[PDB]
Amino acid sequence: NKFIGDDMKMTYHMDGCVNGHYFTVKGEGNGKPYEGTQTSTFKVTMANGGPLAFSFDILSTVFNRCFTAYPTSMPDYFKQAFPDGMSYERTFTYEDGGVATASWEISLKGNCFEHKSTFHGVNFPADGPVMAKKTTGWDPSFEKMTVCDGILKGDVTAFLMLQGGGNYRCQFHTSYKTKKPVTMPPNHVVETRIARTDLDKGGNSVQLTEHAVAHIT
Amino acid sequence: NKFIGDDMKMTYHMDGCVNGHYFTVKGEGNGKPYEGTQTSTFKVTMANGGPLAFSFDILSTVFNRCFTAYPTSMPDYFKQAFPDGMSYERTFTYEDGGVATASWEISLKGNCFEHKSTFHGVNFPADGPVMAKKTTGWDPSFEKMTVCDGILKGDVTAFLMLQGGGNYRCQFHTSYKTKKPVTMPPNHVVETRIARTDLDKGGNSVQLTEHAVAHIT
Amino acid sequence: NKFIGDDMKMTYHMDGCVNGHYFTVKGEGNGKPYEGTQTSTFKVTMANGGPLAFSFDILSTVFNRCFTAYPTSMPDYFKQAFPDGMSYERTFTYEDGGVATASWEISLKGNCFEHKSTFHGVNFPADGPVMAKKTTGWDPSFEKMTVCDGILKGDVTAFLMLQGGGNYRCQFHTSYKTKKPVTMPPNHVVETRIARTDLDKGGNSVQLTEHAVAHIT
Amino acid sequence: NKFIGDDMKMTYHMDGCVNGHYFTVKGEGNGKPYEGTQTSTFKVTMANGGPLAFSFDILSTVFNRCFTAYPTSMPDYFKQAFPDGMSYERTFTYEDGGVATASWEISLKGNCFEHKSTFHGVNFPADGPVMAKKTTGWDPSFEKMTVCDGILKGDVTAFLMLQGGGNYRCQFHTSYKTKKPVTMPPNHVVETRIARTDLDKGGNSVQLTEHAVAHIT
Repeated sequence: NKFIGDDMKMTYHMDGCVNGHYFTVKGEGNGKPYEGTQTSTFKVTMANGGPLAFSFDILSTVFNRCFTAYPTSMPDYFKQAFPDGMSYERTFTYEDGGVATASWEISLKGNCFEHKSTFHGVNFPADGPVMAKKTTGWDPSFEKMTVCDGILKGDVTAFLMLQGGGNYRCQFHTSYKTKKPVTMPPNHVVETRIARTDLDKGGNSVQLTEHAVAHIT
Repeated sequence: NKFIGDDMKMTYHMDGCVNGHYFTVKGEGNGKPYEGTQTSTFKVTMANGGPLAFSFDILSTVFNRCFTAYPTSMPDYFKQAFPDGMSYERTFTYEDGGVATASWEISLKGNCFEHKSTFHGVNFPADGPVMAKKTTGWDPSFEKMTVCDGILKGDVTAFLMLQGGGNYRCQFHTSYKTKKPVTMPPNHVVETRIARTDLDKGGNSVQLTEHAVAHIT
Repeated sequence: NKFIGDDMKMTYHMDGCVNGHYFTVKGEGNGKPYEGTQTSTFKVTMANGGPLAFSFDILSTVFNRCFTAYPTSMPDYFKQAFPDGMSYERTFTYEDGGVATASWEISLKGNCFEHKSTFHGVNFPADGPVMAKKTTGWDPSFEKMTVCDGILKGDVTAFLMLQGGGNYRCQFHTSYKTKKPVTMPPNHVVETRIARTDLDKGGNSVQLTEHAVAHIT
Repeated sequence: NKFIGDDMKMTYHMDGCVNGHYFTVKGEGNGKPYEGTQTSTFKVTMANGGPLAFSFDILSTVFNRCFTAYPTSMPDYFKQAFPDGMSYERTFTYEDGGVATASWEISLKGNCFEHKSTFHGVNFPADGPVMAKKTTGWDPSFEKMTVCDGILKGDVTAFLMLQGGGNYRCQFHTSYKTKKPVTMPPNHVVETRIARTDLDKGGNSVQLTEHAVAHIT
């Protein structure tokens, strides 16, 4: 794909609502698609000003499978989708009743990926790890990719690590849709490592770094 | 509650997204809070114009427990919440993988209830009853109300009736929050009947009528 | 149904396993099918002797919809099933990860119903309400009955009440199968009240009383 | 662990019930614990004689993490558990409503592992892949192992491959308990490949081969 180069730029815009708290997020990043790495800086603006009202980790994974190292042989569903574009839909089912739904569109112009998302979370316990910001980040995960009904699906039981050392379970279910038909890959897995680094006390300013590599199973 | 009268008016505004389709909804209605009845007319405007892209039944229940006939003895959690106001958070877990999250705020001025909501649905099968608009409406349901952690929770396994006669299961989980502390009711059930009537072919123009009555259990 | 009389007797046998603890249960009861009431006494024998290792409430609902007051007009799926017999399959999905599956067969000879069941529970938290026997009984519930694929299904979000006053959620999903085809009823609800009374300290000896009435919806 | 040798033998006994169909299973196998491999032959005897009434794949994973290649550095929760023994509890939540619960105990005498299990499945659609025996086997999976409340938990979204090429989703949740306290490992993943080979037309006679390797994450 002559459209996806070795070095890419990214820009993000998110409109969201968690437990009634409205917010918007802006971000900018840089990435190496073939190497499976990317880093970005985000700014969360709560509708009512003030610090981030919940754990940024519920948003991190929403902020691009094109940033995955795929073996040169295997069909790269994500890379093939450009320049037409892709849409993503993800369900997050947390173990304590909290549920978040997120949907986003990724477009590309030149070396720049524009990511526009909508995020909505409800029913998180007022004192749980999400609302109390007790999480540290996602443990490495192996997302199972399967082809289902012409599109690629991703399923994985992920874990958000907690301050004291515990873990908080989240089931992820995602639909990866392409604007145009692409050559489908075989069922596989994507190993991902995502690290979050708060830049300010409130957590409104934050950095994310991710490394992802696909494995033939 | 001298604040809630025998005849009330309602106005609605919804911002939503289902399977990537953005839309907004406006509505107006009239209701009898003590009698447990209400009727309203809505107008859906898809971001990209055109007919309603999915079943309006996924939105109907989002569009006010104040419209419930409660025995005069029993604490009315909803009526007591005004004029301060209330917030609602509902998770809809559909049997075929579709998930919708919705959150809304209800305020009151004089005899008018203003309802502002956000709705987000993802992962609905492209050919399921929701996206193909194959539903007719919700069967009558008995929502179980329980008090949990200072707020009222609602849980119920509901069924969306289908054109050919079948049914499509949906698990509802809702948090009913009041702006100010109110006298809590005992665990109870709310029997509800909601009827949808399309006013136009596309379904963008639609009427809803609902009857709800609380029962001591 | 000349086969189901006004006064019936019941006998029960259950083989079960909960969290690795094997046990058997024997019971005997009396009931009034048309009145929707029944009472029975059970004896639990843990494989390793000793007191009941978990809350009997997880078993109570396993121990006969024939004991439901149905309007004379409405098809009685359960009563019509005899004398041929019926089989039941129920999934119990508890809110804290515990899951129980149960299957049973009911046969009839004269005025006596023989109930043979198998119960299996796993993953209950070692310190949860089930293993610590912190429950008091089920709150009244409204089981939604729907016809699906030639058989009757029952769905309901039930609540087990806890000693201190709290509640523990359980989603029930049941398949009610008849040995022979019967006239199907319309979707309806069954209101049930079940009361448990421990006869001994260990809870191995226990009494159950239930009242159920069907309602056209 | 001088107790677990390079070559081990295995014997199995299972008592089960799926959709009302009672059965028992006997088996014998050989394995290489340090190499992470094992092979066994099983014989299913349906209570009512006749061919296997459902897909053997729902049972395969029930039939020993000791057969996993663990890096010599990392604590091997399973190997350390012997000779005292271990107990397992697994919940299988299938995508089409079928649910199976299974619990088993593994003991060791000399070079022989004795595996005694109980399996119970209910609510599988009469025409689904399980009851119609339309599955071919499990796709390779990465089970996430986490330490929770003194015991090891396993969570994974697995997929049963279907005859025509499709896949059928199953969420697995397992508790791995040891008779005696052992040194806990860090959160990790176990990559497993299990292959089923029917030895007879009915599928009552079947062979299983599995390869598992643990990975530090």
